[PDB]
Amino acid sequence: HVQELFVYEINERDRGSPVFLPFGGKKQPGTDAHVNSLGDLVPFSNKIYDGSLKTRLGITAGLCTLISHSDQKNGDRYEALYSFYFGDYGHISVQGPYITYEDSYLAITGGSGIFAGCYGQAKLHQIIFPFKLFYTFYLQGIKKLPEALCAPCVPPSPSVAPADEAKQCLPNHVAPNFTK
Amino acid sequence: HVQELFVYEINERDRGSPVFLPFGGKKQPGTDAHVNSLGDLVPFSNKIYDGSLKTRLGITAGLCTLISHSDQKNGDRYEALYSFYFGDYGHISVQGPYITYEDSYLAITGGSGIFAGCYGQAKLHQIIFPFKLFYTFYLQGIKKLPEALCAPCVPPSPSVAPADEAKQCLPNHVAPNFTK
Amino acid sequence: VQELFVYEINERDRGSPVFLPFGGKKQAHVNSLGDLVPFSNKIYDGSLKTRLGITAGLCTLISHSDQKNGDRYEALYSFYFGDYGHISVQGPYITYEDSYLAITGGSGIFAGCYGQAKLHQIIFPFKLFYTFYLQGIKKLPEALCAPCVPPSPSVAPADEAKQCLPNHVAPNFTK
Repeated sequence: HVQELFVYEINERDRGSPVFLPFGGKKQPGTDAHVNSLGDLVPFSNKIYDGSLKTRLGITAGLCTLISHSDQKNGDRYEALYSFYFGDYGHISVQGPYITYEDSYLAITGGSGIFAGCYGQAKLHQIIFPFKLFYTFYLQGIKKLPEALCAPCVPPSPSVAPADEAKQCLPNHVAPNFTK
Repeated sequence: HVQELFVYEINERDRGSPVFLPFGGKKQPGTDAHVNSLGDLVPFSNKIYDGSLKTRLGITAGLCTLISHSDQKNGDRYEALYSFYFGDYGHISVQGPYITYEDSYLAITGGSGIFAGCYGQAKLHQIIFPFKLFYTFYLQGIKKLPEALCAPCVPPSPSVAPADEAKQCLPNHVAPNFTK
Repeated sequence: VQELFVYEINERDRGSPVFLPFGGKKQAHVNSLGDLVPFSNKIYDGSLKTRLGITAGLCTLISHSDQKNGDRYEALYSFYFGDYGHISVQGPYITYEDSYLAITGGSGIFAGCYGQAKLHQIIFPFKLFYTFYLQGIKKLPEALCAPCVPPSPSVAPADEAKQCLPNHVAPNFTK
């Protein structure tokens, strides 16, 4: 069956991320300003927390390929490949659409550890692009998730933040060997 | 068990695709023309149509990494990561080889929507290098495909083309909220 | 689960890796988020008697550790086994320690595969050893399941495998 796993992803401005590479080369008439376009590439890596926001789990890491810019929607479509690292729990890998202005569903391409053999889809919700994102992994194919990953979930909103003890990576507020 | 899904991918020359990034840095001794080589990168996005060429479904989007060029075979091996978007039906993601001079089989790494939990392999058949391709997805793990995606298939040949009404994206010739 | 052992060797003859210093950091280059590394190496079976094919893909550098003297990458690549098919993987490559990659699928005899693969560094940066814990596929051919050479720094392909001679190559091994 499906097990839902909720994850908060936060850019805390402390990992030199993201790196925007303007390889699409598109320029705005009259100003010659860069215009986001197919081919711009964006390596990134943020921090992740559990749904209760009380536990630092690890990081995301991967690469987004910019596909198109929408002036009307004021944002961009990307094609993304990245992983979520949960310390000793293992990792989940995803592939698919990352849209700056709306929610999307990514493929869960697999994982390791407690996630070995996982499959299904994951909902990406932009809370406040690009600093705060919320995921619902609809995980299939694995054993029952540990209770630590299934605490009551904080409902997402732009003001949400990790607990101080999770931001500080203190005991009781980190995944085992959480990914740094 | 296995359901076959046929898809036509066409570069209609209207999306600024592909973007060839010559990062392998190689040139032809004695002419200085670019020589395709490991590390050239190619972001891309084309249109996709159903097997009957009567319906615009959405787009492909992703990134190819050039691996090697063969003078003998007159072509290149790429390692490809991309997705197929079918509007409200969802998406399929793939990973694996794109060889410019012969058919190959990609891994189906998963999907969303009606394709959530899918797996298997997809045959890539080049019809006309580089602008027309035909895929056979050998899909496992999902519900019976909607008959709209299973219309009788137009046989692949160099001259095939989307129906005018599909090319023009008229209502009745597009997937539900087809991906633009 | 079916175990499949694979040796990956950079024999320095494929112009690989190609290091693209797009992270932009300097000390002299400093490895940093956003450096990109296209690569392709040769692969051999666990017995080191057979050339199977190649790996091919792209790594994104995520972070450099001064303390551990190494880097974390996020990797996307495939393993090509000639006519047997391919396996695709996604996940971490850490230059200074073992990791587990997702097996994202495959083709041929590996069509529909899933599970995880352990990446073990033999000697940095030229030799790696993989254990694929393959699920979802039929019994692997005996040729891919020969007694494995235990990993150690001094291992290397049989000379006849390095030379791609008859009896030491996969069917239409990937070049």
